[PDB]
Amino acid sequence: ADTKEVLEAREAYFKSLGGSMKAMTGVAKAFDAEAAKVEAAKLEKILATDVAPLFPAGTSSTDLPGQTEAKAAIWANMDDFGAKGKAMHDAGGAVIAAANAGDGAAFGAALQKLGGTCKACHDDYREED
Ligand code: HEM
Ligand SMILES: [Zn+2]
Ligand SMILES: [Zn+2]
Ligand SMILES: [Zn+2]
Ligand SMILES: [Zn+2]
Ligand SMILES: [Zn+2]
Ligand SMILES: [Zn+2]
Repeated sequence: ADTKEVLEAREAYFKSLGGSMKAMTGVAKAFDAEAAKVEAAKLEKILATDVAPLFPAGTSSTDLPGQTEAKAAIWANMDDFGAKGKAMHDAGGAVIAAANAGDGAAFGAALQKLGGTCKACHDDYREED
């Protein structure tokens, strides 16, 4: 769809994930089941977003330099890109489950995994400007 709005939506989605990731890191080093649960609820809403519509062809950093960090490589590795997003969803579920179960150790560990899923995709698909 309209590059402007799709770029806006795409940026909103990832910024919210980044905020969520920051909040959860703070929670992990001084775990509290109540705080963990409010963060997991927020994450749960974010992951309910379908990102497919957010990456239409013609919106990479090559097409719109400076306007986005989405690498052209994404559109030639859609299956891989999709599998990496799926890994994030699965890791997110482990974090949420640990928050709901009030298990701090499981939360801390699930958090490491979630963080790894962000890096796995960023390493190949995000501009390291
Ligand atoms: C893991 C939960 C995760 C985090 C955290 C995260 C954050 C993040 C931010 C903050 C941005 C910057 C947004 C901005 O413009 O200000 C960003 C950008 C991209 N990401 Fe990411 N991201 C997380 C996970 C993943 C996963 C699993 C994927 C790929 C399957 C992914 C991809 C990207 C891409 C591409 C961008 C650039 C987007 C753009 O500039 O339009 N991220 N991410
Ligand atoms: Zn941005
Ligand atoms: Zn408490
Ligand atoms: Zn208490
Ligand atoms: Zn997703
Ligand atoms: Zn999911
Ligand atoms: Zn990263």
